[PDB]
Amino acid sequence: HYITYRINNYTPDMNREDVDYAIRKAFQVWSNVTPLKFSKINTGMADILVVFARGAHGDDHAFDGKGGILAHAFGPGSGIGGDAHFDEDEFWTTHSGGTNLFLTAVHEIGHSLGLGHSSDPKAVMFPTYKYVDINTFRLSADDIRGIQSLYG
Ligand SMILES: [Co+2]
Repeated sequence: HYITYRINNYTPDMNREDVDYAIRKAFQVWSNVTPLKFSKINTGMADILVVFARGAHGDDHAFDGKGGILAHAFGPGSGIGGDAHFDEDEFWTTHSGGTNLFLTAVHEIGHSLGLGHSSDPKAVMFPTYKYVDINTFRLSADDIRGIQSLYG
């Protein structure tokens, strides 16, 4: 099978350069341990979507503001399957600031691939908001094998 991604979201209080690499790296930190492939399409979204919205987007799944669900992407599949949801009213920040655009992008992208919602406590896959140094920003814990093997 073939895989494809497409990003198109830019929130305030954060340079477009941070978000660009934030998500762009999310595909690497994940693909680092996955049989999947790589296909950066310039035009033509695919099973994997990425868009930021504020609460109820007319016909979407509203979440909340700063504090609640900063971003939660449902499992993969058709259409919605593999869609990213980033709270607009939220407060995005660098790898140091609270809402880690990088780490978050990896957590949301994971749920829209084949991740549960916990795996391990130390792992960065846990359902929580934490900021880690981009220098060491990378997959860890046993989860690293739960993505490459994909069993349960
Ligand atoms: Co989550």
